[PDB]
Amino acid sequence: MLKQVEIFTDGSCLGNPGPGGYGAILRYRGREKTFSAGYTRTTNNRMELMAAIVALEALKEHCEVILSTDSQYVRQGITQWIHNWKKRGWKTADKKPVKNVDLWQRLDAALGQHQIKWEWVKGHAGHPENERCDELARAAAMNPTLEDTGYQVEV
Amino acid sequence: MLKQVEIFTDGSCLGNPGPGGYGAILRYRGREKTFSAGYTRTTNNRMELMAAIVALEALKEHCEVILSTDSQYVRQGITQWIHNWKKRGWKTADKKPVKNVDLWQRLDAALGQHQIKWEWVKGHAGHPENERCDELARAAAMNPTLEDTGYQVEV
Ligand SMILES: [Zn+2]
Ligand SMILES: [Zn+2]
Repeated sequence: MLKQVEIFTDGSCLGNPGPGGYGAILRYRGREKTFSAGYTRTTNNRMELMAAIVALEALKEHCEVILSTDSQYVRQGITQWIHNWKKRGWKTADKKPVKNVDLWQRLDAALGQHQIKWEWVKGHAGHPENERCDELARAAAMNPTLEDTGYQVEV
Repeated sequence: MLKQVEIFTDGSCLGNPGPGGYGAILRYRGREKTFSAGYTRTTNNRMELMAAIVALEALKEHCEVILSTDSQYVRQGITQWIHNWKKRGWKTADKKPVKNVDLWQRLDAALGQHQIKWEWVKGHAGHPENERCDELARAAAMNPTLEDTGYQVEV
């Protein structure tokens, strides 16, 4: 069996678009690693993707990963959109580029390395690791230091 | 003096995108009138715009409108970007069409018809008519009968 790892992710955004941040925890046999960063103009959806991206990309070997997130956007993409995107050349049915394609592909690239068990939590209440990642994400959205270069401004 | 009228608006969407509806209430000196409709695949933000559009377009003369909504998206658009969009011709700084431009332009056309005084409510508790609009909108989302022809599918 592969090294099993727990990943917790969340994102936060003050607007749409607006200052935003992501939070992520990577735990292996008790030891924890935290990821967070804040951006001056982004979306909640993109922060939810970045949190999963940066945690998965930290993995230095093939792993069995339990990925816990309350993002409805990540759930709807993984369970409902990604298959059609793969067989469509990463375009919509109308043959147009998909939104946040830069991050969906980067996330899909990290997914191929590992065996992923997604656990879709209801909210962040109750689970301490999921509350800790919203704290990092919300704190980062309140203190942004970077530019989301991949966000194509729609307003 | 202008006829004063109260208008309450809300939207609901079961996905992003997914089935959705809008709910609006028009009130003229105690008397009350409702508007609502459900769409098969739309977004919550587009339903928030539709709610104010349908209620404002129902007025038959110049009015004083107390327009109450809890929509962050509508509030962001009005209080931040509505002036820049007109000055730029409904384009972004990058010379690209703004998101949901079809509904923002239609709302701007209706808003220019009356003297609008917005009341940004913060929640559903303690706001009966706003709560009704959420109920009207959710009922419509549960019984979609129309297609959001202006929604450009992003997935
Ligand atoms: Zn959360
Ligand atoms: Zn509401």
